[PDB]
Amino acid sequence: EALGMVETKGLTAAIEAADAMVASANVMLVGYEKIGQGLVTVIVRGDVGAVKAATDAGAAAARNVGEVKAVHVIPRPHTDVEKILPKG
Amino acid sequence: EALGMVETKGLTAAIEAADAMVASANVMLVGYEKIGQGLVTVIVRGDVGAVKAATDAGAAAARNVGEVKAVHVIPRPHTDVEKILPK
Amino acid sequence: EALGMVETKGLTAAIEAADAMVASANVMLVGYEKIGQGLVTVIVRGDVGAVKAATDAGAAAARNVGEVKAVHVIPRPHTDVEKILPK
Amino acid sequence: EALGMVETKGLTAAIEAADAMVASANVMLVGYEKIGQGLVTVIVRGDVGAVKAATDAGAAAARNVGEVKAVHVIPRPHTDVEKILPKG
Amino acid sequence: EALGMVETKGLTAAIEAADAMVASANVMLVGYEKIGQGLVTVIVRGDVGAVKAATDAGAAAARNVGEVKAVHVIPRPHTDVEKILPK
Amino acid sequence: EALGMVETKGLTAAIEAADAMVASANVMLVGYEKIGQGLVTVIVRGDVGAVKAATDAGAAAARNVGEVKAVHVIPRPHTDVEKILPK
Repeated sequence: EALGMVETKGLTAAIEAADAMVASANVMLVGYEKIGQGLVTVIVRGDVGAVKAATDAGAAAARNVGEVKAVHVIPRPHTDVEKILPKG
Repeated sequence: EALGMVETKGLTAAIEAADAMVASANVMLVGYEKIGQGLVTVIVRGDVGAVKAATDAGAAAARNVGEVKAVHVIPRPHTDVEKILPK
Repeated sequence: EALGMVETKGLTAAIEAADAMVASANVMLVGYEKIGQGLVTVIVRGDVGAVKAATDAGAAAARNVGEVKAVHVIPRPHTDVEKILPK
Repeated sequence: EALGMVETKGLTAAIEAADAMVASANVMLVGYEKIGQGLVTVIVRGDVGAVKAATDAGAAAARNVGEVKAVHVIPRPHTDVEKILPKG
Repeated sequence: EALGMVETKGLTAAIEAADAMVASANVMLVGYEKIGQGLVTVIVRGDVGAVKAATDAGAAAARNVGEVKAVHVIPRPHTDVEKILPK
Repeated sequence: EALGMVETKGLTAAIEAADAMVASANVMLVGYEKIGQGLVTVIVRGDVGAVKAATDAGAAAARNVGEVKAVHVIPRPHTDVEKILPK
């Protein structure tokens, strides 16, 4: 039901965050978003609780590799969940 | 139609602003714009009051995630929404 | 016809400058140009006086919304407006 | 015969450089190149002497509006002049 | 199969890391990823030991050419290599 | 085939490096690569000696225009020139 995000400065940290997120909780990786200036956002989906767990492990994983710029969990409607996400 | 903008440093704060703005039934998400230096702009369209309330809710939500760089509402855009916005 | 430019750091300020420019005078909005590092240029065309008045109005407006990096008017451009501007 | 370049931080300064270059000497504007981080390169073509004159006025024009990052004149072969230029 | 990454500040360092990685071990170059601010990531795949040896060799090499920002090996990735990586 | 690279801060220095490298008949310009933070990489292909001489001439010329960030020659690239380079 919720959306989880880990924004890092560096792709290596983002890949590590992504891997940790999916390994730790029952979340599905939505994808990556590059906005420039080394900023990469990793987006995940699933239960709010599992998203909170995932985002936490992903934030930790990336801090061990590089710089974490933002960490957020967005509870979302079951009707139009991935609606709010960008189209690049 | 009113134009509402919330500009943030980071995409995570932009997605958070967009979620807060889209929360009301009369506010429609136009899109995101990446301009560099980590800056992302969220643009919404709707009734003046709805847009004002939305952008305020956007900025409030965005602040807690990352840096809000700008918050603005153009109640009566002059050319047309499509013409006044970038491609 | 003259060329008017308002360059801002942030898109929100640029949309506001654009709106003020077309509202102020009989100027035609050519478009926006993103060059990176949050820099957005709003370009307008018309009579020198209209262009001068418009750029002034767009700069003043954007200034209450964000950072204005440059404000410039080219009264008599060289290779006809289309040629002098980027694709 | 030569290639002239004025690289500015800001598009407003680049448009001003471009306008000054074509107004001052017998040069032809090739175009603009955006490389990010506010960096814009204005490229001109013609006689080496006219290119030197153009680049000088363009550098001055842009310094009056914004930041000039680089100014260079490249004498080139008449066979393949614009060959060396980027394809974006 | 394991995932190996060498992130550098500069493309020249990245090409050098890539070359050293494929020369050192039985690793397959997946590709390069540009994320802005001069950051380039070189990604390889193969046996954990081969990947460890390769990343080490690519980091050492790039270091004599430019700035290495990160060096990381994921021994057992989750959503099969293609899914875990960006498009 | 040998691979030669000259990485600079600014495009003007990159065009200058490319002109100096392309000056010899056995050095072929592969292209330019923009990676962000004002960084531009010029890549050339040819005989080892020609590539070495070219990159050195590139760097020398580039220095006088802007900042040279990296200069490197890979005499014997391992995969293949097309495979070892970004898309």
